[PDB]
Amino acid sequence: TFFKTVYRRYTNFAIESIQQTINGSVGFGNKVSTQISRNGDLITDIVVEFVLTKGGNGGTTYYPAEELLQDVELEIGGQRIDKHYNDWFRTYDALFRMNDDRYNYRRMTDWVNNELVGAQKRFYVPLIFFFNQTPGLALPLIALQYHEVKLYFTLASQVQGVNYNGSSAIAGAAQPTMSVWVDYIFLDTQERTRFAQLPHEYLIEQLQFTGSETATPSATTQAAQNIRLNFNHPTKYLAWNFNNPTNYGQYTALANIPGACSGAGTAAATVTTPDYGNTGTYNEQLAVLDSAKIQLNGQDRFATRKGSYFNKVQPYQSIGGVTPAGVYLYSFALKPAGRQPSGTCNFSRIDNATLSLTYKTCSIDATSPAAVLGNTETVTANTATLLTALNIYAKNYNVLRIMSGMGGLAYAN
Amino acid sequence: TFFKTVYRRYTNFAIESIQQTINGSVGFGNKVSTQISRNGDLITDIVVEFVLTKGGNGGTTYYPAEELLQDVELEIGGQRIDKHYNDWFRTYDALFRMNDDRYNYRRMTDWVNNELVGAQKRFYVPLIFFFNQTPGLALPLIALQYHEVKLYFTLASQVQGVNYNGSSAIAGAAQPTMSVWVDYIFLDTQERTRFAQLPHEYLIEQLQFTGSETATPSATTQAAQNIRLNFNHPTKYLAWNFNNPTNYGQYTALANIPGACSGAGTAAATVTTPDYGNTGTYNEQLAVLDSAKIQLNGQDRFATRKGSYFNKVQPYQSIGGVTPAGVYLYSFALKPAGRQPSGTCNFSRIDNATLSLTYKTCSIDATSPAAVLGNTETVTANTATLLTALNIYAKNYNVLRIMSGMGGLAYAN
Amino acid sequence: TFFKTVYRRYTNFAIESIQQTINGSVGFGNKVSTQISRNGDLITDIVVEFVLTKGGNGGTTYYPAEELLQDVELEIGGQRIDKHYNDWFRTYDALFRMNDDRYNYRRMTDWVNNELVGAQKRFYVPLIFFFNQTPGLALPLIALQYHEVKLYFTLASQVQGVNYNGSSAIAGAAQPTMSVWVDYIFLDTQERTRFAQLPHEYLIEQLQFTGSETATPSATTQAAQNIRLNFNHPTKYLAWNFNNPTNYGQYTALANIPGACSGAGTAAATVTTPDYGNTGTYNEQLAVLDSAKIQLNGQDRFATRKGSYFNKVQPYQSIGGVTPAGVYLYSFALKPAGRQPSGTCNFSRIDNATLSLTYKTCSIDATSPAAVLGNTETVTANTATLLTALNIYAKNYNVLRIMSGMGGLAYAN
Repeated sequence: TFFKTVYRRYTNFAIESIQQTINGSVGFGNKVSTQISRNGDLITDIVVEFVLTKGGNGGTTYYPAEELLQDVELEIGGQRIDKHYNDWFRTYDALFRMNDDRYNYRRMTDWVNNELVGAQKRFYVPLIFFFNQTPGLALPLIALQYHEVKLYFTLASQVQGVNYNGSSAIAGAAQPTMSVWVDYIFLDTQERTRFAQLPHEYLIEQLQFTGSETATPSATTQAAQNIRLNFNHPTKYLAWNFNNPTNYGQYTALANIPGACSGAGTAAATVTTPDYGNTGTYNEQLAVLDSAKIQLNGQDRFATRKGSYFNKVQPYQSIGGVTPAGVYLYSFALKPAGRQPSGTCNFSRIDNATLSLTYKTCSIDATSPAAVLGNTETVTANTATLLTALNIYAKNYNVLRIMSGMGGLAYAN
Repeated sequence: TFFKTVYRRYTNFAIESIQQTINGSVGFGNKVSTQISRNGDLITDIVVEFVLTKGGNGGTTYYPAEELLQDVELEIGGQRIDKHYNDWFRTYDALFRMNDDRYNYRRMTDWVNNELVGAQKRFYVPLIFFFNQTPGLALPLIALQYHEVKLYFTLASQVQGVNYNGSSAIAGAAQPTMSVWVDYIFLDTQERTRFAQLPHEYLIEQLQFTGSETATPSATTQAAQNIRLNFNHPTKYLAWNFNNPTNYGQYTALANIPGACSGAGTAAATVTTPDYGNTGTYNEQLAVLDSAKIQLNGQDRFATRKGSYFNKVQPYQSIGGVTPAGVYLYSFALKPAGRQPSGTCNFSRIDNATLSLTYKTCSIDATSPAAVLGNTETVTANTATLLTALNIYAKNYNVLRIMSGMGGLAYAN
Repeated sequence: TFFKTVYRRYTNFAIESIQQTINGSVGFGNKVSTQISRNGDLITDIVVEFVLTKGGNGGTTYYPAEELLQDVELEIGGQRIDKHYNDWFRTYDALFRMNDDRYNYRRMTDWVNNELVGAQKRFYVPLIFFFNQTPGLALPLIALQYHEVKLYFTLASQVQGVNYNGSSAIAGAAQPTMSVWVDYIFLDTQERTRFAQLPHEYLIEQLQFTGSETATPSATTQAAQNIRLNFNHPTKYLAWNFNNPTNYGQYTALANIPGACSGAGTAAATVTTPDYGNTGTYNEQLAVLDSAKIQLNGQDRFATRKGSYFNKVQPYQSIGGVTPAGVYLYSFALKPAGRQPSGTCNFSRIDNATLSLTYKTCSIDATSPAAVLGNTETVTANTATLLTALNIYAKNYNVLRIMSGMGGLAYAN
């Protein structure tokens, strides 16, 4: 029946977001850390609060608060459970976040109101480890009595529009201010007792990353390249991008098209500098990578598909939102964004895995709007040569076993 | 298995939207009502149809059809079950509605096509009581044989862009036309019989509201204020806003910034009048409230967080969409928008509850774009002094017991 | 409990998108087909890849790749299971797709980056038959050993902005390139065995369509018209539109308003030609149809509601997104977009079904912005006379029984 719902009764509880103590000196390029205080029984969400001051004007910022959090390592009992990166967040956002939620995330990560020089704002960078994504995986502190739960952060040294303008330091730039808040759940005795005495097993996810250098060519392009993928465990999907390390989230070539370069379509237009505030694009014409395929033990896991296939279709068929050009996906799961496992590939059972790539023939004059807006599928702007860093990510499952006051991962890979 | 779904068979039924009889004289500032006719077995959605005629041009309207429905009281058997308000709808929309659905809601509530003077449109204001939100809570008329189900509406007297322009009545303004439609479900004998003989219990939600006056100060601002919260029952969350009663949904200070005031960035720019069509904003810089915390029996339910935390993070962590600046949320539930209860705080078990507030130091020259777009976290436009009304809402659960032809609420608070 | 989720273990499997062989000569106006190759055990998604070259500039294209796929027939064992159309996709998109997903779909179907003449892109048109929408209905090839699974496509002859400009062929226009890819699931022995030996039953959906000619009148308009609806089976909903066959997705009247006609609000403005790139609108003022009701065996299935009710409210109450003006919906289901049946009307049990229509009185001067942006609910632009084709669609359920190596539909209607 659709007209008489029977809601179920749950275990009584309470939530409180409690401030953490940050060990170390907060400031650009500094390594700082935190040992989660043992206030509640379980912990869920974790937010990093940053206070920054703008150094330029409209469109001079691009996810500053996000880039600021260069790395985040989650360690339990001295053991590293997972580690995220600056570029992972950007990629995660481009892939799995969407619509108003995604816009809210940008409001939390940078200036989106045309703010000017001197504007000071509060930023919120929500962590995304296994227990930060589902209360069903809430980390049980009351069960990790002899194990310390720690987070290790590394703050970027240069952040465009805050600290620097291109490669020129900005005078007067204020050192950032940081704060760490953790949400705790307080359980009622019944379940609290159960949590500290019984053994537990959690099916959690981890992030795997490998940075590589891209090829380049034009003219007789159709440059090629094979990357040996050294990943392990049952993997849900693969995500990768090609970015110019110089500019934070630049995953596509800079060009003389609106929102594609500093002062595009204008007399001041360049192609060396991006229109920071609008670094991302949906225009497939500005992304390298003509085709791609994955290979298992020397065999095609599937036939070659253009790079647009992994940017549009793979994301359409699963996680149905919209991904900016330059980010690619290949899912082994039916629902890669769902916590419930739905199809995986066990990499720790594959001797050889490879990502075979074929790039487009640059040759397009990035300074010409008519050349960029009016061209062929297999070519892109000569500016593509700057997309030198190839970042490949794999999201896998693992098992976290917690008993007798301590936890540990079932599989060490 | 993911490749062989077993759909379940349900109880046969039919839906029909049937027109209601409106008792009383329809017109601005009039109280009118309706006794639901006993056509079907259960009732779900309820829509109020309004026909209005524009009195100005582009951007002169702001959710007219919504504001028109000043109050709505749902009464059963002479007993008031719940009562919503003009400002609740605005707040509900800012918080729980999102994306295309939210845009569709605006299409149903006002002119969004740059329409001019004289444009006449059909508006649809969907009610949002417990049975209007889930067919699982469909109100069982066949079980309320001796109880009358009535709705009591109160129409606003002045609606900007329709009836008035600021405080100046608009000549020729047509009285509104109103219609009430209710969706009925017709059940097959099996279940119909079951519905009229067995006792029933419904876990429903109610709205609680308390209007208060705000503080103000600048210069040596950092004005403070504590509000005693008199709420009852297991509560899912708290939502509140500070608005200038003069302008319908103004939850933020007016300023000389695009979309922030009448003719902003222009020679005609003001700061006394809003850019009606664009009353809402995402810019945290224009909202009062620097920090806030809630207190139970003289103790901090949680540490103080800036007002941006309740506007961005609380909504990000639950109900993941995007909320305009000026609306705040503090959830006791994991999923405040879900009908299924997921965490509550029982206010009828708390002797003292308080909302402790600390405002920002206005001091900013609302007439200066460079002052508004380039400032500090703890200050806002001097225009903030107009946000004098503090509206606090609490959404709670209660039990509706229906038997022997009549219904009633389990807890009278 | 909300803090200890028990994920369920599933049947091991793998996915691979494999290219299909296209029988027949690919080219505008050609009929081509495909016999699905028997590579895997089950098949899910199916994508048609098209490579087209632009013939004009910004706003000269409107879902080209979508229109290109004029018809698609799914046949099993010589039997036609379902058949979709060009206009069904447009209507499906307007109704059930939404937000970022819907924008991604447009990226897959046409140029959205202001591309110019000569721009060549890769398009992806995802099929939407029963097994293309849910892996739970994956078509079991291993169980259809003696039945051929075939797809029959018909390519449009003229596609605005690619092949033609209005009715003028474009010289040099390249013939399209087409590719068909099917996703297969490879099952492990356990379940594979089970799939090829046990009888199966699938509750699937089909599309029903009937094209009719519209009435027209103005002045003493309020023209009327009744259409005998010849549909069959348990039907989830009805969807219909009035379009000018000349222009692909024109569901509304052309007018001298931004995005409503070629060069609107300009000296070059027309009203004979649409602003192709922006053919759709949300402005109810440009849609015909003043009111409507459905009738069963000579009786009102429900009271008459304005056309805006079926365009805004019906879609708001179910499938909550936003539908462009000109597309209408009347659902018999609680959740028409959900695969799980939730309310249906059995048309093969109704001797007479009728759609009663009443059009608006055109009379509005489509060339006048002040006339279009400032008018009454019961009138529209005189241009409405061009919306001559009435397309009515009904989505129903049926049963696909598969055993002994062959499949067939339970009900032949």
